[PDB]
Amino acid sequence: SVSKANVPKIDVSPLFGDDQAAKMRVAQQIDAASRDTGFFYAVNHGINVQRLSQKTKEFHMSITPEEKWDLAIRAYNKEHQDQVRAGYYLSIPGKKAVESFCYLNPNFTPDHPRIQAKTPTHEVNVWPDETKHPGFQDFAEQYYWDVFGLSSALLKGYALALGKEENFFARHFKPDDTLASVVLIRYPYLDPYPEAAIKTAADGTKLSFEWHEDVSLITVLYQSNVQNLQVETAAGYQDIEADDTGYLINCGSYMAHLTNNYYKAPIHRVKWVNAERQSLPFFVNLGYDSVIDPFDPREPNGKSDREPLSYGDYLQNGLVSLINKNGQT
Ligand SMILES: CC(C)[C@@H](OC(=O)[C@@H](NC(=O)CCC[C@H](N)C(=O)O)C(=O)S)C(=O)O
Ligand SMILES: [Fe+2]
Repeated sequence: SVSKANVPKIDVSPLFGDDQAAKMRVAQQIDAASRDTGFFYAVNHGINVQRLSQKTKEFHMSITPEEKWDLAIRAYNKEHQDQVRAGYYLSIPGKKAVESFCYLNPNFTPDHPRIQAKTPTHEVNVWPDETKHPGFQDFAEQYYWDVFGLSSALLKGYALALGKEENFFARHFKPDDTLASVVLIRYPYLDPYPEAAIKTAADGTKLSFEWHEDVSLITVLYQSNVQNLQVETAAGYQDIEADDTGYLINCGSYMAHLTNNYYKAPIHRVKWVNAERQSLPFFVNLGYDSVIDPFDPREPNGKSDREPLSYGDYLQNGLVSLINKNGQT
């Protein structure tokens, strides 16, 4: 068998308040988890995840094939050349099992300055018809702001953990320009499950998605209570237990770059499981021009031999590279 990964449950409620000492004790826990397996569960986070799962299930089980083509990204529908990130990512029965819907900042409207300039990685969200999916757009936009609020609190914890002031990351994570995305992923139960939709790791483990590091500053994930994720540690790939009451948090490769690998972006993968389940990540991305000067918390002067990288440059290059490595989702 595979050993259980050490994934501590951290009560992050002090990060929403004004007790500075309490916030430092949470930051220490984040530091420990970031230096160990790289994963932790944020608990006492204040978000109604049962309602999120219910609203997402109502959407996934009622959307029709017609609506999926009408909302599809350009990888599936050549008529939609402006949709690279936002929209519907179709399944391919007999070949690709997963399907999903991605949306970006609700403030990316037609009049937004970055939308007017046609700056890469910024798009105006696409939504299904209101009469067919009553309340879905409003729920989904409010969810973006609820998880943005949790993510801002978590970024204060990471900043304190690295010896910085609490707004070190959060000052670059703003409602008017964040490149953060929500993905509503559906993994289906299929009988017979297409072998073409199952990948096989070098160690023989059946997978739905291969090893990778995330393209994010941090990733804030809600998933159904079905075990599936694995993390590579020095002692091999270990199973991350499921917890559908908490948010699973890990660092992405932008955090590894900024900290000179002090907080590594953990390598992880998704096991194949024949179960109807949900995976709802929020990728915490900064603004297009956000540049944080790289540093090293293990060195006395804190200097690093890494060059500054704008978040926009990092993101555009990273999303393409992940598709090339592990396939179009
Ligand atoms: C994190 C979860 C485990 C989940 O995995 C993902 O969402 C997969 N991310 C990407 O494809 C990047 C998607 C980027 C998105 N289109 C965007 O423009 O911002 C990762 O495995 S990370 C899953 O499969 O359960
Ligand atoms: Fe990931």
